[PDB]
Amino acid sequence: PSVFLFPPKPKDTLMISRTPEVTCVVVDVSHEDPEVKFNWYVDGVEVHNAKTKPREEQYNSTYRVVSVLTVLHQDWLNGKEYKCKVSNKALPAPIEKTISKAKGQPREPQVYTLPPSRDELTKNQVSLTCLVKGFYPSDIAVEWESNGQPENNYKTTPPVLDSDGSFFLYSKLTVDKSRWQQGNVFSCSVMHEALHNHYTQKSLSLS
Amino acid sequence: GGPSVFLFPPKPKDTLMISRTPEVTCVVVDVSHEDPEVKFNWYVDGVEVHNAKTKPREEQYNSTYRVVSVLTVLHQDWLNGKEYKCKVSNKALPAPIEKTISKAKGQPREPQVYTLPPSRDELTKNQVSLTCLVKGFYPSDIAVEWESNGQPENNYKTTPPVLDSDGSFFLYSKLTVDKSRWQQGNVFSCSVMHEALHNHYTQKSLSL
Ligand SMILES: *[C@@H]1O[C@H](CO[C@@H]2O[C@@H](C)[C@@H](O)[C@@H](O)[C@@H]2O)[C@@H](O[C@@H]2O[C@H](CO)[C@@H](O[C@@H]3O[C@H](CO[C@H]4O[C@H](CO)[C@@H](O)[C@H](O)[C@@H]4O[C@@H]4O[C@H](CO)[C@@H](O)[C@H](O)[C@H]4NC(C)=O)[C@@H](O)[C@H](O[C@H]4O[C@H](CO)[C@@H](O)[C@H](O)[C@@H]4O[C@@H]4O[C@H](CO)[C@@H](O)[C@H](O)[C@H]4NC(C)=O)[C@@H]3O)[C@H](O)[C@H]2NC(C)=O)[C@H](O)[C@H]1NC(C)=O
Ligand SMILES: *[C@H]1O[C@H](CO[C@@H]2O[C@@H](C)[C@@H](O)[C@@H](O)[C@@H]2O)[C@@H](O[C@@H]2O[C@H](CO)[C@@H](O[C@@H]3O[C@H](CO[C@H]4O[C@H](CO)[C@@H](O)[C@H](O)[C@@H]4O[C@@H]4O[C@H](CO)[C@@H](O)[C@H](O)[C@H]4NC(C)=O)[C@@H](O)[C@H](O[C@H]4O[C@H](CO)[C@@H](O)[C@H](O)[C@@H]4O[C@@H]4O[C@H](CO)[C@@H](O)[C@H](O)[C@H]4NC(C)=O)[C@@H]3O)[C@H](O)[C@H]2NC(C)=O)[C@H](O)[C@H]1NC(C)=O
Repeated sequence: PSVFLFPPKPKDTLMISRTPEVTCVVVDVSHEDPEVKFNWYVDGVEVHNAKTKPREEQYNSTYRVVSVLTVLHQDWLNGKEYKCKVSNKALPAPIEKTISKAKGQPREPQVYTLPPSRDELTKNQVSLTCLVKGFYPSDIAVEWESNGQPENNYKTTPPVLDSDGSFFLYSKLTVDKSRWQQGNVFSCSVMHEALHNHYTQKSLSLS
Repeated sequence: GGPSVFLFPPKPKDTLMISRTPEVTCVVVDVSHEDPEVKFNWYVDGVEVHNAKTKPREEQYNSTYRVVSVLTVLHQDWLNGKEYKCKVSNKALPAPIEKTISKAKGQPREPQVYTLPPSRDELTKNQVSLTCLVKGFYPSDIAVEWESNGQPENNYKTTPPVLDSDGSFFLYSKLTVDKSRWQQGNVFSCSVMHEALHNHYTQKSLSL
């Protein structure tokens, strides 16, 4: 069997109303010796407020078991390490893995929206672009909207490391050209720790 | 935990330009001293082939052997979706390991290439962002380069291909230039290479 430790989702750590969670995911657990334990430490100290989830069988004979610790927003955002221990009869010894947020001074994203290229405007569907650059660390969340209604048809590139050590990404929202034509306003929402109130938005309209 | 095998495909650019030499590479690692002998077999669509070039093994600093075999592939063969199988045998193995690689299956689709000038809010800053949007391509193997006046740029970074809901791929490439150049009115050029482009090339320019 193996181990894989994972961080909160960015959106989760940035809005106080949401519940950010770290999660140990153990793979290639077998029927024989099926009992898997966990233990959790935050900055090494044992913490007890965690919750192992009930298990699941995989096709390939082997299980996929998963524990979950809830986390404080400021704790994660201040670099505390989240260590997860895992035990099992088919071990050499107790596995262990660790995670924490990237080190470094947070850097604020600059957010630009770009209209469709002339060349694409004539087509049935046009592409609205949102360029987010200069941000550190790479934990970020992007969303689109019009009229305070969530647009659903957009995709966002992963963050890419730029030449100066910050990250950028693009988000592409595709809309039927008419909406673009009618003059509707579209907005790109960006969530990031270095932003005032973890959040900014930029609008895109036909001029 | 015996030998492990990794099979790497050609670089996209190499399969698209007849001048270059696309290769598939079968890398074996963690080969022991106990059994250091390694045998490669190569198959192109199930049919065994014999022109592969296998380098002599190399001890790594962790006292395991690394062995590499290189199969030169024909461009039209890779682009016609032939499958390349590497087969690795070692006396430490319960059975031989086999890995297979090919161009991703599906129908190719031509990229649409679009260049976007700097946002107004950014035309101010000392340095400015030229964007090349490449959309609607399949499969995701692609190459993007920026040029001005025949010379390559360098200050550019490109996203990985992203899956776009209609099944095709898109990506953005970002060229960064000093504000002066952009206002001085130099044409900057975004080259794309892809199997589904005529001549496997297109190029769009960007200026003020
Ligand atoms: C003893 O030492 C050797 C040598 O190691 C080297 O030196 C030591 C001292 C250390 O410093 C090492 O860090 C250093 O690498 C060890 O050999 C290594 O063995 C590991 C596995 O244990 C290999 O990992 C794999 O790497 C490939 C990527 O490999 C390219 O990139 C590396 C740099 O990032 C580079 O070093 C490699 O040489 C290689 O470079 C490429 O070479 C080709 C051929 O020449 C060339 O054309 C390319 O241009 C070039 N690319 C460059 C420069 O970037 C990685 O892809 C593998 O990931 C797959 O498999 C994993 C399983 O191990 C899995 O977790 C991953 O998710 C991934 O899974 C696969 O993913 C594909 C698609 O993503 C998917 O289709 C499959 O489903 C899936 N396959 C599965 C599940 O198997 C993997 O991480 C190292 O490459 C290798 N190093 C070298 C130089 O060969 C050895 O392990 C040591 N042993 C010990 C500790 O005892
Ligand atoms: C039999 O099947 C099982 C189950 O597989 C599944 O079912 C079968 C039947 C098939 O259909 C499969 O295709 C199918 O997926 C296999 O179990 C898989 O086992 C592998 C290990 O062999 C595990 O590998 C790893 O995956 C993680 C990422 O997994 C997160 O992302 C996955 C997609 O990428 C996703 O599937 C997971 O669910 C999980 O996702 C997330 O879930 C969390 C928690 O719920 C959630 O909060 C997240 O939001 C969500 N994320 C997303 C995107 O949805 C990957 O991280 C592991 O990677 C590293 O490890 C490699 C070595 O294992 C190494 O080569 C890589 O380079 C990389 O190494 C790390 O690199 C970083 C940076 O460079 C470095 O900092 C780290 O130190 C380094 N790590 C270290 C220390 O090694 C790894 O690839 C799969 O998770 C697991 N799949 C599932 C679904 O459980 C099993 O292997 C099969 N068995 C056999 C014999 O074949």
